[PDB]
Amino acid sequence: AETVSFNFNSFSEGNPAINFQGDVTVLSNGNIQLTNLNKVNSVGRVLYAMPVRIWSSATGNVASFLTSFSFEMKDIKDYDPADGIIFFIAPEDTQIPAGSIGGGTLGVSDTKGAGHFVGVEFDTYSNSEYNDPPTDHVGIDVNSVDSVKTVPWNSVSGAVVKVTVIYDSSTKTLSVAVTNDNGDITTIAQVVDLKAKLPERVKFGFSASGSLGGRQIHLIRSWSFTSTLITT
Amino acid sequence: AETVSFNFNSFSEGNPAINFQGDVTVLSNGNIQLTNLNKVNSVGRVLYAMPVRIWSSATGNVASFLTSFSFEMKDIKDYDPADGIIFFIAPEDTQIPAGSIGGGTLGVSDTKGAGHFVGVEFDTYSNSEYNDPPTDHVGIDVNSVDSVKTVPWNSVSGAVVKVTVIYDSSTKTLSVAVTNDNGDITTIAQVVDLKAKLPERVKFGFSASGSLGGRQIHLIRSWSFTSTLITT
Amino acid sequence: AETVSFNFNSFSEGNPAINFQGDVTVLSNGNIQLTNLNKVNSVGRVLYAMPVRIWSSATGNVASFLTSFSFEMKDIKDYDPADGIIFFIAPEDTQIPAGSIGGGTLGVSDTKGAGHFVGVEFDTYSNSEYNDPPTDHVGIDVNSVDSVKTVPWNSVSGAVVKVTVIYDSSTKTLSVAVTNDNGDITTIAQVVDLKAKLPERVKFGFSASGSLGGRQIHLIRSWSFTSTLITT
Amino acid sequence: AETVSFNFNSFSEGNPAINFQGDVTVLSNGNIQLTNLNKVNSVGRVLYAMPVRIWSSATGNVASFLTSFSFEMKDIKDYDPADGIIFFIAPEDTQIPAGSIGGGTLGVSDTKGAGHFVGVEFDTYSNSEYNDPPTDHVGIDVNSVDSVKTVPWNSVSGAVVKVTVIYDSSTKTLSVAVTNDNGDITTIAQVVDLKAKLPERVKFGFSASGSLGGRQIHLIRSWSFTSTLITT
Ligand SMILES: [O-]S(O)(O)c1ccc(-c2c3nc(c(-c4ccc(S([O-])(O)O)cc4)c4ccc([nH]4)c(-c4ccc(S([O-])(O)O)cc4)c4nc(c(-c5ccc(S([O-])(O)O)cc5)c5ccc2[nH]5)C=C4)C=C3)cc1
Ligand SMILES: [O-]S(O)(O)c1ccc(-c2c3nc(c(-c4ccc(S([O-])(O)O)cc4)c4ccc([nH]4)c(-c4ccc(S([O-])(O)O)cc4)c4nc(c(-c5ccc(S([O-])(O)O)cc5)c5ccc2[nH]5)C=C4)C=C3)cc1
Ligand SMILES: [O-]S(O)(O)c1ccc(-c2c3nc(c(-c4ccc(S([O-])(O)O)cc4)c4ccc([nH]4)c(-c4ccc(S([O-])(O)O)cc4)c4nc(c(-c5ccc(S([O-])(O)O)cc5)c5ccc2[nH]5)C=C4)C=C3)cc1
Ligand SMILES: [O-]S(O)(O)c1ccc(-c2c3nc(c(-c4ccc(S([O-])(O)O)cc4)c4ccc([nH]4)c(-c4ccc(S([O-])(O)O)cc4)c4nc(c(-c5ccc(S([O-])(O)O)cc5)c5ccc2[nH]5)C=C4)C=C3)cc1
Ligand SMILES: [O-]S(O)(O)c1ccc(-c2c3nc(c(-c4ccc(S([O-])(O)O)cc4)c4ccc([nH]4)c(-c4ccc(S([O-])(O)O)cc4)c4nc(c(-c5ccc(S([O-])(O)O)cc5)c5ccc2[nH]5)C=C4)C=C3)cc1
Ligand SMILES: [O-]S(O)(O)c1ccc(-c2c3nc(c(-c4ccc(S([O-])(O)O)cc4)c4ccc([nH]4)c(-c4ccc(S([O-])(O)O)cc4)c4nc(c(-c5ccc(S([O-])(O)O)cc5)c5ccc2[nH]5)C=C4)C=C3)cc1
Ligand SMILES: [O-]S(O)(O)c1ccc(-c2c3nc(c(-c4ccc(S([O-])(O)O)cc4)c4ccc([nH]4)c(-c4ccc(S([O-])(O)O)cc4)c4nc(c(-c5ccc(S([O-])(O)O)cc5)c5ccc2[nH]5)C=C4)C=C3)cc1
Ligand SMILES: [O-]S(O)(O)c1ccc(-c2c3nc(c(-c4ccc(S([O-])(O)O)cc4)c4ccc([nH]4)c(-c4ccc(S([O-])(O)O)cc4)c4nc(c(-c5ccc(S([O-])(O)O)cc5)c5ccc2[nH]5)C=C4)C=C3)cc1
Ligand SMILES: [O-]S(O)(O)c1ccc(-c2c3nc(c(-c4ccc(S([O-])(O)O)cc4)c4ccc([nH]4)c(-c4ccc(S([O-])(O)O)cc4)c4nc(c(-c5ccc(S([O-])(O)O)cc5)c5ccc2[nH]5)C=C4)C=C3)cc1
Ligand SMILES: [Ca+2]
Ligand SMILES: [Ca+2]
Ligand SMILES: [Ca+2]
Ligand SMILES: [Ca+2]
Ligand SMILES: [Mn+2]
Ligand SMILES: [Mn+2]
Ligand SMILES: [Mn+2]
Ligand SMILES: [Mn+2]
Repeated sequence: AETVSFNFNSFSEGNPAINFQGDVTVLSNGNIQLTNLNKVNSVGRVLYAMPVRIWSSATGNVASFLTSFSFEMKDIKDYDPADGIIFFIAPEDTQIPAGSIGGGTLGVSDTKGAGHFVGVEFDTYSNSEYNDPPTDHVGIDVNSVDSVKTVPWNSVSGAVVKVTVIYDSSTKTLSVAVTNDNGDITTIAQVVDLKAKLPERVKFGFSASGSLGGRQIHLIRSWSFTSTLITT
Repeated sequence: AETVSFNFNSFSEGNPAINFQGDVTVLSNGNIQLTNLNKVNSVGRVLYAMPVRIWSSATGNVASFLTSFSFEMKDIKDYDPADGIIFFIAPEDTQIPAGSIGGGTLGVSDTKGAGHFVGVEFDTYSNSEYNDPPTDHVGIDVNSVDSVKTVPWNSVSGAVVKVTVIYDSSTKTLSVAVTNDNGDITTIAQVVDLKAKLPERVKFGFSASGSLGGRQIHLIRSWSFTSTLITT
Repeated sequence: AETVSFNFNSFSEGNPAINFQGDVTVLSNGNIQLTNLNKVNSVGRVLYAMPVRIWSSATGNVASFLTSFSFEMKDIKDYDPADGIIFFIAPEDTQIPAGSIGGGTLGVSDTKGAGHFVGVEFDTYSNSEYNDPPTDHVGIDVNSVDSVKTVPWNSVSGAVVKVTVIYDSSTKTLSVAVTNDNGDITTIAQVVDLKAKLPERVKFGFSASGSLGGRQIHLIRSWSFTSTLITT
Repeated sequence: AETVSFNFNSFSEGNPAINFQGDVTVLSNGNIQLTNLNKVNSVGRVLYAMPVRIWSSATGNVASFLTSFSFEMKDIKDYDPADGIIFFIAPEDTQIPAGSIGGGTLGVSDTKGAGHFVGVEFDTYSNSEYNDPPTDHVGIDVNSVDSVKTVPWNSVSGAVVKVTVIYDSSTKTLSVAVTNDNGDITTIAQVVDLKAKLPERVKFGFSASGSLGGRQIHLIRSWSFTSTLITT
């Protein structure tokens, strides 16, 4: 079968395996910082350089993937914790959205909240403008920052989070599982025909954003991904 | 929230956290061997000692869980590789099924293939008697060794397999992801109202079985489980 | 550490992980055929799409890699068996050399035999023009098809060959091991400062070529590569 | 040519192809356990029964060999992980060294650390007594447990390791490549005139050792070897 599999326990600029779009800054400790704290409307994304072919117009098949990653969002004195991180899939040609300001497009949509991508969001700030549930949540976005489905979650400053994602090729089920510091697990799941929303070749990555009054650190500590596309 | 979480990177008899039913033998290397190679109809199960309350007749809620484990099945000269391992959930009072012989009840059902449990099987031998697909497969059993759903898989002797399982409380979606030695991933998913098939208190574990002509080693190398039941 | 690792047990056009330059044709059986039999001066290469950073101008370090692959070269009635296959490393910008004719540039050099690359060759036809030893050989090329070192080898039509390559980061030692059909092993080794001949970002692949009178099938059946670059 | 080639994916006592010296115990799962956990100064070796003639006093030639193997070292509650495994070559008459105690002779040398053999070690415990680098390492021993060369490595409990070794007949270059669980590869290489340190007929095998305070399980899961001696 056709399989893609990489693994990052640390990061460093110059690695041809990763493309940095935006205010992404790599720390001297192999950690990725997605947003710039001294900017209004900061926006940053990190992408796996090579396009992965998720489905075949020939086979009709759609790949399954098992990806897990860890992150951390520490608060900063006199600032609203926002906007949150986001793990997403987009067309190989994906450009980084327009930086916006009070806004919270998580770096994947326009001022309105539209965009061509599919992703899991770890949102920590409500925006009446995009239907943001009253509090912190994990969502499943499909071409819109107005999550298709959402589940109550709670973000804890300085806490390392572990996230395991599974996608079933057949059942077209995207299933997330958020492991918190204390132990408790948060989970959400949703059907998303990857073959219906995304072109054959897409790209995987993490994106973030901030506002004029909303800022915080967004750290991607590690990432491991594996996808297999049956073809025969 | 109410959360259960344990982790085994090795095993050893005498640990009050685990109950051994059957031909289960713990190796001098912290590995669990489920079946006896010198017996006809061997049968062995390993269970997590404490019952876990998966759902509340009060809350109406159902717990989500994230469990991952690793195993190995090595062949033995002049023998049919069978019957395979099985990760399952049963009523807290679960007794070990009647050993059977040519059979392949995987240690959780009667000669007919019936039984009260829900599990994911890693079957390596077809039995016209239970609708076993032509070849090796991973299935989703619900009170029957005649899998509700199955997906083509391939068992490799002496290979360590990693398995990550996720259950969503709401969507009632059981999602498995099998990682093979070469890298490729196999995934299957199914809806199973845990609150519909199982009593409030159940038990988690791994079971196995062998036949007169079918035998092999069944090793459970490691296991980590975590469930969280929202109650409020 | 920074590690790259992929694995191909079969191939298929359209996979974004591989670039096809030349007369490369993918068979309906997941096998790569490097040259066109009905052409004079056929030339074909297959490359791993992403550039791998072999050394760091910052760390001063150079990655080690373990790559193994298998191939087959079947003869064709009324034709001289040539030119042979070649596993090579080149600057990320590598274009496919000019097709040549009686020649045997193995698809990586000019008419003269010069070129910017480093590779292991599995040559099956002698050319007084490039110092080709009297018979079939395995060589170690460094910017020239006139091998730096060579060892007697014997190519057998329709035989599948297994090749394991190891490169030591420190000792700068490139070590090959050719396993033939009958069992016997052929081995060659050579020091090559990868950091001295190649730019930071290079590409890995297999190349081939044919002549007016020299032609044969060149099949790359499988390929597995892994490189690790220590950085800290 | 003169070629030796065997392959073990499992083991079992009684096989005339293998000699067991020491506390070697074969598990009911085709796995070899090198040391006894309940002994002070345990020592165990496993050898390929037949002597292999590495070089000819006639030809002047030296054989090349390609051997790869896999092992596992799991820790045990309240014990220092030691001493490690070792793949070695010795004179056909090789007796198993004197068991020692606090010591870490890896079962191939005297209390002083001397001995007649050549091997690659996978050491997991430092001994000021033999120049052991601060931490876990892979070394190249030549008649002394005080490695000629060493490279930083990291041993992970319960992890299966794959090791590919290549020896070039001419360049007299012994090249190792350690593949860890996460993917990363560790490599080391050294020149060792086999014809200079060893007699014509030698034996290949794996050895281990433990101490009063240092103990752990040492498992040899598989082994495949092939050597070819050119003679003409
Ligand atoms: O514009 S301003 O003037 O306003 C201005 C704005 C911001 C900054 C800060 C800053 N760090 C702070 C804390 C902090 C402060 C106060 C409290 S408080 O007391 O509670 O208030 C709490 C926490 C803080 C805590 C821990 C760290 N910073 C660690 C760190 C963590 C973990 C490890 S580890 O590995 O050991 O785990 C190692 C290191 C690092 N910090 C850097 C780093 C850097 C250097 C070079 C390079 S580069 O050149 O690129 O290589 C890249 C990155 C910078 C550059 C600027 C900078 N840090 C690298 C590691 C607070 C402010 C300075 C001035
Ligand atoms: O404009 S203003 O004047 O308003 C203004 C706005 C923002 C800032 C701050 C700031 N950090 C703070 C904390 C903080 C302090 C006290 C508490 S409190 O005690 O709770 O109150 C809570 C939080 C804080 C805590 C931890 C960190 N900061 C860490 C850090 C990361 C990762 C790790 S670790 O261990 O995970 O690796 C460890 C530590 C980093 N911070 C940077 C960094 C940076 C430097 C250079 C570059 S570059 O361009 O690349 O050179 C890019 C990025 C900046 C730039 C500005 C900045 N940090 C890099 C790492 C508080 C304020 C200062 C002034
Ligand atoms: O499109 S978006 O919607 O995304 C969007 C994008 C960008 C912006 C902002 C912005 N500034 C903000 C503050 C701000 C306000 C309130 C708070 S808060 O209230 O605390 O929250 C915090 C921060 C803010 C505070 C101070 C300044 N801005 C100062 C400044 C600094 C120093 C001095 S000085 O001299 O006194 O030192 C004087 C003035 C300047 N700002 C510019 C400037 C500019 C002008 C002309 C030209 S040009 O045409 O080239 O000439 C080039 C550049 C722009 C252009 C855009 C822009 N500033 C020039 C000086 C907040 C947002 C808004 C929306
Ligand atoms: O309006 S008022 O304000 O007056 C008002 C009065 C009462 C309530 C409470 C309440 N339960 C409390 C405890 C409690 C918590 C902490 C302490 S503490 O010790 O002080 O801290 C002490 C006591 C508490 C503890 C255990 C239970 N409740 C269990 C239970 C028993 C057994 C098991 S098990 O697993 O063992 O079998 C599992 C769960 C149940 N509770 C219900 C239940 C119910 C739901 C739906 C249906 S139906 O519609 O039919 O579906 C039928 C019944 C209700 C409905 C209302 C209600 N419980 C069903 C099971 C405390 C308050 C709220 C508001
Ligand atoms: O009139 S007002 O508007 O003012 C008003 C009056 C009453 C209420 C409360 C209330 N519960 C409280 C506690 C509480 C919290 C902290 C402490 S403290 O720690 O002491 O502070 C003490 C007590 C509390 C603790 C535990 C429970 N409640 C549990 C419960 C039991 C068992 C389990 S489990 O899982 O363990 O089995 C899990 C959960 C349940 N509670 C319900 C339940 C219910 C839901 C649906 C249906 S229906 O759909 O109709 O069937 C029927 C019944 C209601 C409905 C109203 C209501 N509970 C069902 C289960 C405190 C207030 C709110 C507003
Ligand atoms: O100009 S002339 O008239 O002179 C002239 C010159 C050359 C040819 C031959 C030829 N093949 C021969 C053997 C052969 C015969 C007898 C013996 S004998 O026994 O020694 O006698 C030995 C060898 C031979 C053996 C095996 C193959 N050919 C295999 C093949 C490879 C690998 C596998 S497998 O399974 O291992 O992968 C399976 C099959 C293939 N051959 C093609 C192929 C092709 C087609 C379309 C496209 S495209 O257009 O791109 O679609 C691309 C490529 C062509 C095109 C021309 C051509 N093959 C594709 C696969 C002998 C002659 C004919 C006439
Ligand atoms: O009508 S019929 O059906 O009867 C019929 C009549 C003639 C032909 C042939 C033909 N070439 C042959 C060999 C050949 C094969 C085997 C042997 S054998 O050894 O004897 O067996 C001997 C010879 C042969 C060998 C090498 C070449 N041909 C090379 C060549 C050399 C070197 C290089 S290089 O650069 O790589 O060095 C690259 C390419 C070229 N051939 C042309 C070319 C051409 C293209 C465009 C234009 S134009 O219109 O002006 O644009 C003008 C000319 C034509 C046009 C027709 C034609 N070639 C251009 C380059 C054998 C027959 C086919 C059918
Ligand atoms: O199966 S068959 O029946 O077919 C059959 C097959 C092969 C043989 C031969 C053979 N040697 C020949 C010449 C030869 C003869 C005549 C002329 S002519 O007159 O010129 O024509 C030319 C050449 C020949 C010349 C020189 C040597 N042989 C030298 C030698 C080289 C270099 C030096 S030195 O000092 O210079 O280094 C010293 C000695 C040696 N030969 C051996 C040796 C051996 C012994 C023990 C062990 S072991 O068991 O491992 O201990 C391993 C190997 C064997 C084993 C078989 C064998 N030699 C060891 C050294 C001709 C045939 C006989 C029968
Ligand atoms: O059965 S068959 O009939 O088929 C048959 C086939 C082949 C043979 C021959 C043979 N050697 C010949 C000459 C020769 C003689 C005269 C002229 S002429 O007079 O010019 O015509 C031309 C050529 C010849 C000349 C020199 C040598 N042989 C030298 C040699 C090289 C270098 C030096 S040195 O030290 O000086 O450098 C010293 C000696 C050696 N030969 C061996 C050797 C061997 C031994 C053990 C081992 S092993 O198993 O590994 O131990 C491996 C190899 C064998 C085994 C068979 C064999 N040699 C080792 C060294 C002619 C025939 C006999 C029968
Ligand atoms: Ca938001
Ligand atoms: Ca079965
Ligand atoms: Ca040539
Ligand atoms: Ca030691
Ligand atoms: Mn949202
Ligand atoms: Mn079945
Ligand atoms: Mn050559
Ligand atoms: Mn040592």
